[PDB]
Amino acid sequence: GLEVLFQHMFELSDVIEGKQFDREMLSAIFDVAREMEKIEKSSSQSEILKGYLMATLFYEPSTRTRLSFESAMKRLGGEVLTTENAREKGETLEDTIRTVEGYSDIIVMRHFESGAARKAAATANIPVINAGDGPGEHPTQALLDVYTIQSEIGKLDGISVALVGDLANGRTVRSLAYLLAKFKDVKIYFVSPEIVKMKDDIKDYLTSSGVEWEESSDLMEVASKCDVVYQTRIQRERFGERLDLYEAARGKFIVDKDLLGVMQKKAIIMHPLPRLDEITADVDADPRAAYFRQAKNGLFIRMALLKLLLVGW
Amino acid sequence: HMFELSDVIEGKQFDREMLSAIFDVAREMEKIEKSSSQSEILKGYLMATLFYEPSTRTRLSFESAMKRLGGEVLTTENAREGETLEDTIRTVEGYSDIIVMRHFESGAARKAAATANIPVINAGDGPGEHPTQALLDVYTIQSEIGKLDGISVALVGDLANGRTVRSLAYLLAKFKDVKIYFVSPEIVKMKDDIKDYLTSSGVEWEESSDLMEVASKCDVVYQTRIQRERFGERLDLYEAARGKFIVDKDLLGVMQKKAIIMHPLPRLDEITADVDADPRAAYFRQAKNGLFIRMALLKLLLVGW
Amino acid sequence: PHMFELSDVIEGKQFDREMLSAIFDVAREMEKIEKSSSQSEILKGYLMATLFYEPSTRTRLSFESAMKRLGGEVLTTENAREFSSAAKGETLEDTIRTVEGYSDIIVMRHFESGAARKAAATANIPVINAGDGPGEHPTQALLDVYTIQSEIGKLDGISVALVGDLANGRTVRSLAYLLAKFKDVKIYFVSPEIVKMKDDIKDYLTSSGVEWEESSDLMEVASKCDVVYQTRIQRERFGERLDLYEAARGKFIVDKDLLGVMQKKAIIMHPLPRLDEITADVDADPRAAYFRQAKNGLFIRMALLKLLLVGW
Ligand SMILES: O=C(O)C[C@H](NC(=O)CP(=O)(O)O)C(=O)O
Repeated sequence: GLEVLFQHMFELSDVIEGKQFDREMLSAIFDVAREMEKIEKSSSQSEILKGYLMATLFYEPSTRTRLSFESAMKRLGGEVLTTENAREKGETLEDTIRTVEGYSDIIVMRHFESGAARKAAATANIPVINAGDGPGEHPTQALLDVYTIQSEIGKLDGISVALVGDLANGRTVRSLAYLLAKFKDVKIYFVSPEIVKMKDDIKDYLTSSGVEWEESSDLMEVASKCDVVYQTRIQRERFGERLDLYEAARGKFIVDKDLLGVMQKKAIIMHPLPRLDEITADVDADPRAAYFRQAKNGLFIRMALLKLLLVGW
Repeated sequence: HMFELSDVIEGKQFDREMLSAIFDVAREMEKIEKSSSQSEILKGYLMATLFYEPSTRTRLSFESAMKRLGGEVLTTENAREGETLEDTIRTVEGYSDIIVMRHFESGAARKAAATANIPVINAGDGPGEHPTQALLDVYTIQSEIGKLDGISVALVGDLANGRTVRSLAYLLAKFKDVKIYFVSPEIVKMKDDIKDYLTSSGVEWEESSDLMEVASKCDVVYQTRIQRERFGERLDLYEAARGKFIVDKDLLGVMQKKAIIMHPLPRLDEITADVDADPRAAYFRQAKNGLFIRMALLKLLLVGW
Repeated sequence: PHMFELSDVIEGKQFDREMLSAIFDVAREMEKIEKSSSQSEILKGYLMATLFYEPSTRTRLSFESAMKRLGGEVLTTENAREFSSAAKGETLEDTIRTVEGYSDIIVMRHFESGAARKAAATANIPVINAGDGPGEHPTQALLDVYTIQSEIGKLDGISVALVGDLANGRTVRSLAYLLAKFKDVKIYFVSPEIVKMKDDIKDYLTSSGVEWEESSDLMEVASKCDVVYQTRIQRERFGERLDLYEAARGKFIVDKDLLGVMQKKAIIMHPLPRLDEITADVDADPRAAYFRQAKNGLFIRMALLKLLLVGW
């Protein structure tokens, strides 16, 4: 047990939550994801994960998320046991995990209830990847978001990112803010109506981490100063019975051609998806519309994590 | 050289010479499928199946075809699970090399092809078209009757909503001296867009309500299911359209010895079970042929001629 | 090398003692394959179609994993009732006849008993019954017997308690049926009175050389058995009498106190899923064998796929 360094397993046994990652780990995972890009663009079929089986358990169905993981597995030469609709007499999640783990080498689970992923990881003796834990953690979304910024902008230190939309309740913007705080000289703009502003826990965490942040309800002003505009929807229900606030916000938190008109030439638009009319279809025609390149980057990040969890470094 | 089509969406995309060449490739794919050795033609390629409506033959034949050629498959049997179709397609194309989609809306497959930079195959777009059914149907006719020029074909059943017979009519129009009979309840007669296309193409067609007479004169009797899911809330019209045109032993008794019965499947009551024993009952051979035709299309779209 | 004597795996009565023992030996070979670092290619080139008219993630994945661990491939239908063309009204026979055009073996779980026999008669390729509504589930019975052999070390001379709804339980009836092919077996029947084991099984056991005993005292029985085989009380079997379901439900529980009276090397089995009839505490005991049991289903199902497609 004395062998060290080159004389190796991934330090994570499961991928469950953002707080598992530090800056050095992110940088190394992103290095692996760049290698996975090279593999996926090659004409030659990879055999890195030949002989390994992934079981997907989508209790909350997600065609996009599931296919990204299943594609990642097959692009590496692994195979897949698919369950696109795992929601179905007496079965705890723990009993399903303890059965399915006998049939597979890795489990990818998306659930509709927060807390499921931690329970599955604690139960399983094979690696678990959380593919979305109800409205809670979605760690590979956060990883692919940061990777996309690094790819598109060329750096993570010193950038300005606008987080737009349902900041109070949105796991994607909260988790992205959490990981960005691991880099240096980051400035975050929180753009939203007051009723869905970012909660104090993330604000206090950013301040404690030395991250500059600013709240604004003026998307046109913020977007002109940012490298990244990261958009999410504010659903009508989040205004509750306050129709006056819904009407005051109408048309004010949309990414449209006019917004792109004030943005820098090398800035980007991101969106974790699914996207509705909070990004207009016209925006898609702009090279700065990065949300489908972002989704593609999920393939490379998920390839990297499957490789690391199954065969290590 | 590369395949002249970038997508397989509409029956009108195919010309006569292309059809004959595809049929040759299908016969080569039958040799692969019967062989003991595992093909690697499509090694490294991934197909995404996106099925928004139920399917047995179309989805499984495409998936089997891909695997028999050495490619692999990402399956979605329940894609209705919202975002636009264009968002779904631009996402899924990042994960795959070809998309096979059955959608519930007519026109969806052409929208998908216009958005995607990888080949799209229309596995059925609402009551619109079903081009690979039409391809395997014409391949089956050629295989069973030995000719396409000069044949007489009866299209029977729910023609209005039948994406199968709509695409098949487009392909039959590429051959010479074809006669098509339309036999249906009035409720579900063939739509005017198909009628107008055949008339403009110079294809002789005739509506009749006398299936015994029509069947006695045809090389092919192509029966269809009354398309319940397309009737919406008009379940009155659905039940009224059923039971009027049945392929049974008495109908086979007036048909020529060299004629065939086809059906894209599934059938409910409209072909009786005792027809299956007749050598002219071709609908299970027809379904098997879809494997070879879909192998041919995957090969052509991904690696060319 | 020779052909497997079965063309399909449909029902327990297809199996005799010699066949069971031979399949269990193959299953041990499959365990060695599954533990190996090398991908098997025994079933390279073969295709399985799964047709789960009654969705069952655990059962379906066990079969699909078995196929892929042997190097074969799979055409999946997770919910054939809703997403195959059965949803358009297609008969089972037409579905099976069609699907064999794309595949080499069909694994089907249906909601209606009699479906598996119909599929086998229609198909000219092997069919495996993965659960025939309330009827036969033959690979569950096979993996159950295999698990006993593996955990206890023998099948001759064992004592097994079958606990739960014995009257209608396909798993306990089918397990009793196969255990009777071995020698000097004793079976204890523990159940609420309303769902006692029916006379057809009792008479078969008596005439097959199996001693059996009814008891309502699980604590007494469990101290004398190699195997306590627990099942879930199912609401549907009580019709329009929820009150009778609730009365039956909590009467026979495998809990820490029951484990405390069991023998040192006895085991607890359960076909799954379970509700509360095995308490969570029990999972911590090495004698809790129901997850090893589920894993053994992989090896048994690998063995059957191999035998049906490439023989002995
Ligand atoms: O459904 C029909 O009746 C005809 C046609 N049938 C098929 O394509 C066969 P399947 O639905 O099994 O793929 C269709 O339009 O979907």
